[PDB]
Amino acid sequence: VQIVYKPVDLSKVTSKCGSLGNIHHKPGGGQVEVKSEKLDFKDRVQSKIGSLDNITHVPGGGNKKIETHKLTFR
Amino acid sequence: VQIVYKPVDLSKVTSKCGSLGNIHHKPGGGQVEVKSEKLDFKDRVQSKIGSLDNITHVPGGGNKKIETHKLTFR
Amino acid sequence: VQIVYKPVDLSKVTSKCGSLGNIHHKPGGGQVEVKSEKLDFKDRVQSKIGSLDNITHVPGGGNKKIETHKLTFR
Amino acid sequence: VQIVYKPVDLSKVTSKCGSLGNIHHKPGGGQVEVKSEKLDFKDRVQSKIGSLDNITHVPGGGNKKIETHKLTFR
Amino acid sequence: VQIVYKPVDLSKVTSKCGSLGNIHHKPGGGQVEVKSEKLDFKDRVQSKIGSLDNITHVPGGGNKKIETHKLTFR
Amino acid sequence: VQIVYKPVDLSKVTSKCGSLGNIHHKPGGGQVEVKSEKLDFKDRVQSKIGSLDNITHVPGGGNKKIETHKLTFR
Amino acid sequence: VQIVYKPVDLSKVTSKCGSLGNIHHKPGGGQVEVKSEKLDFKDRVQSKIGSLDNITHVPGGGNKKIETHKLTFR
Amino acid sequence: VQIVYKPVDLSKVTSKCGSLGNIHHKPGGGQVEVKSEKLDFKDRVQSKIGSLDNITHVPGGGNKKIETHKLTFR
Amino acid sequence: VQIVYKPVDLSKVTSKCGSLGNIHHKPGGGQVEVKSEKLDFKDRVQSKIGSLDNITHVPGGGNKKIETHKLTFR
Ligand SMILES: [Cl-]
Ligand SMILES: [Cl-]
Ligand SMILES: [Cl-]
Ligand SMILES: [Cl-]
Ligand SMILES: [Cl-]
Ligand SMILES: [Cl-]
Ligand SMILES: [Cl-]
Ligand SMILES: [Cl-]
Ligand SMILES: [Cl-]
Ligand SMILES: [Cl-]
Ligand SMILES: [Cl-]
Ligand SMILES: [Cl-]
Ligand SMILES: [Cl-]
Ligand SMILES: [Cl-]
Ligand SMILES: [Cl-]
Ligand SMILES: [Cl-]
Ligand SMILES: [Cl-]
Ligand SMILES: [Cl-]
Ligand SMILES: [K+]
Ligand SMILES: [K+]
Ligand SMILES: [K+]
Ligand SMILES: [K+]
Ligand SMILES: [K+]
Ligand SMILES: [K+]
Ligand SMILES: [K+]
Ligand SMILES: [K+]
Ligand SMILES: [K+]
Ligand SMILES: [K+]
Ligand SMILES: [K+]
Ligand SMILES: [K+]
Ligand SMILES: [K+]
Ligand SMILES: [K+]
Ligand SMILES: [K+]
Ligand SMILES: [K+]
Ligand SMILES: [K+]
Ligand SMILES: [K+]
Repeated sequence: VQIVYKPVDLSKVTSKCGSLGNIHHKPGGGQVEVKSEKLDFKDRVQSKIGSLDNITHVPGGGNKKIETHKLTFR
Repeated sequence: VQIVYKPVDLSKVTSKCGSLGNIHHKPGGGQVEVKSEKLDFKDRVQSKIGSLDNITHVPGGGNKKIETHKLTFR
Repeated sequence: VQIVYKPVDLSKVTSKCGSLGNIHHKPGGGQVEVKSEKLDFKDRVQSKIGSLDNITHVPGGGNKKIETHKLTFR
Repeated sequence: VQIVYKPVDLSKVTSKCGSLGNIHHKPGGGQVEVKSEKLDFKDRVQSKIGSLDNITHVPGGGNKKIETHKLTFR
Repeated sequence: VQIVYKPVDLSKVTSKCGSLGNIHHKPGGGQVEVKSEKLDFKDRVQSKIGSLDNITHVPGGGNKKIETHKLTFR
Repeated sequence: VQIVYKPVDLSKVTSKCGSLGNIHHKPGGGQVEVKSEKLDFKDRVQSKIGSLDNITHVPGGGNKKIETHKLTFR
Repeated sequence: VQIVYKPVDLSKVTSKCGSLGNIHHKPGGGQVEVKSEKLDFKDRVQSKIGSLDNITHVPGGGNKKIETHKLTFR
Repeated sequence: VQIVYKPVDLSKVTSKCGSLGNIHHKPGGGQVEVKSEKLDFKDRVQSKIGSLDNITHVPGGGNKKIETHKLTFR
Repeated sequence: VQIVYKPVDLSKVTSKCGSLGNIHHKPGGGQVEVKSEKLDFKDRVQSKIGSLDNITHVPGGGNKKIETHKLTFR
């Protein structure tokens, strides 16, 4: 047999942005009171009380190309 | 047999933006009171009490191409 | 046999935007009181009490192309 | 004689309020013209002409208990 | 004689408030003209002309107990 | 004689407030014209013309207990 | 001959104003589409297409006196 | 001959203003599309397409006197 | 002959202003598209496309007196 795997990719993933910015975070915490007695946990606990967790992600591009190729015999 | 896998991709994924910005987050926490007694958890707990969790994602592009190619024999 | 897989993709996915922005988030928490006694949980718990969870996603483009190609023999 | 003054006070005077606020005072003065000639005052004068006197009293509670106890011999 | 003054006070005067605020005063003065000629005052004068006198009293509680106790012989 | 003055006070005067604030004063003066001729005052004068007198009192509690006790013989 | 040009001008042109203001211009453009083909103009053209042309003239006085005096011999 | 040109001007052009201001211009453009083909102009063109031309003239007085005097022989 | 040109000017052009100000310009551009082909101009062109031309003139007085005097023989 003759098997030819010859895909052609000339594709563009592209951005232009002029000005990127002017982002202001001023979150304000509240008043939090937690009273706990006789609590049983048998498994994992993720707990957050009054926290101000922030992610700022501001890439000038942030473009992505995911591409996958296989030729496969089982 | 003769088997030919020859797909052609000339595709564009493209953006232009002039000005990207002027984003203001000013969330204010409230008043939170939690009283807990004799609670049993047999399995995983995710808990958040009065927290101000933020994600800001501002890519100048943020374009994506996902593409997948297979030739396969079982 | 002769089998030929020759699709051609000339496709455009495109945006133009002049100004993107002027976004203001000012949520205010209320008054929350929770009293809990003698609760049993046999399975996973997700709880949020008075939290101000925010996601701000503002891509200048945010366009996507998903494509899949297979030639397959079983 | 035996005289016993033994009153018992277990009284509650109580408030709960969630949010107290959003008060806007925007009074605008008019046009006032006063012309006075040959006036005699023999006694105290309180005069106000075109004034914008304000009291804003906004207690979160503002509850009161007044109590009086006497045992008295003349 | 035996005279016993033994009053018992276990009284509560109490408040809870969540959020207290958002008070705006924007009073605007008018046009005031006063012309006075040959006025005689024999006694005290309080005068206010076009003034914007303000009191803002915003106690988070502002609760009060006034109590008076006497045992008296004349 | 036997005279016993033994009053018992276990009384509470109490407040809780979460957030206290966000108070804005922007009073604006008007136009005031005062013309005075041949005025006689024989006694005290309090005068205010076009003034913007302000008191801001914002105690987090502002609770008060006034209590008075006497045992008296004349 | 004796010729005398002796006019006397004692004239007042006067204004009093207390507060002049509180002017808000918020015009919004609509949608305008103009398609033009094979037009000949032999003479001057003044054209405006979707413009938001504004004059704000707010003199505190803005009073005027125009006067003319001539004595003339031909 | 005797010719006397002796006009007397004692005239007042006068203003009083207390407060002059509080002027807000917030005009917004719309959507303008102009398509032009084969247009001939033999003479001057003034054109404005989607412009937000503004004049703000706010003189505290802005009063004027124009006066003209001639004695003339031809 | 005797010719006398003796005009008398004791005239006032006058202003008083207390407060002059609080002027805000926030004009916003819209969306302008212009497409032109085969246009002929034989004379001057003044063109403005999508511009935000501003004049702010705020003189504290801005009063003017124009006065002209002639004695003339031809
Ligand atoms: Cl909170
Ligand atoms: Cl916990
Ligand atoms: Cl908090
Ligand atoms: Cl809350
Ligand atoms: Cl919990
Ligand atoms: Cl829970
Ligand atoms: Cl009076
Ligand atoms: Cl008034
Ligand atoms: Cl006033
Ligand atoms: Cl008076
Ligand atoms: Cl004033
Ligand atoms: Cl006075
Ligand atoms: Cl035209
Ligand atoms: Cl328009
Ligand atoms: Cl426009
Ligand atoms: Cl044109
Ligand atoms: Cl042009
Ligand atoms: Cl524009
Ligand atoms: K909080
Ligand atoms: K907990
Ligand atoms: K905990
Ligand atoms: K909250
Ligand atoms: K809980
Ligand atoms: K809440
Ligand atoms: K007033
Ligand atoms: K008076
Ligand atoms: K005033
Ligand atoms: K007075
Ligand atoms: K005075
Ligand atoms: K004033
Ligand atoms: K427009
Ligand atoms: K045109
Ligand atoms: K425009
Ligand atoms: K044009
Ligand atoms: K042009
Ligand atoms: K523009």
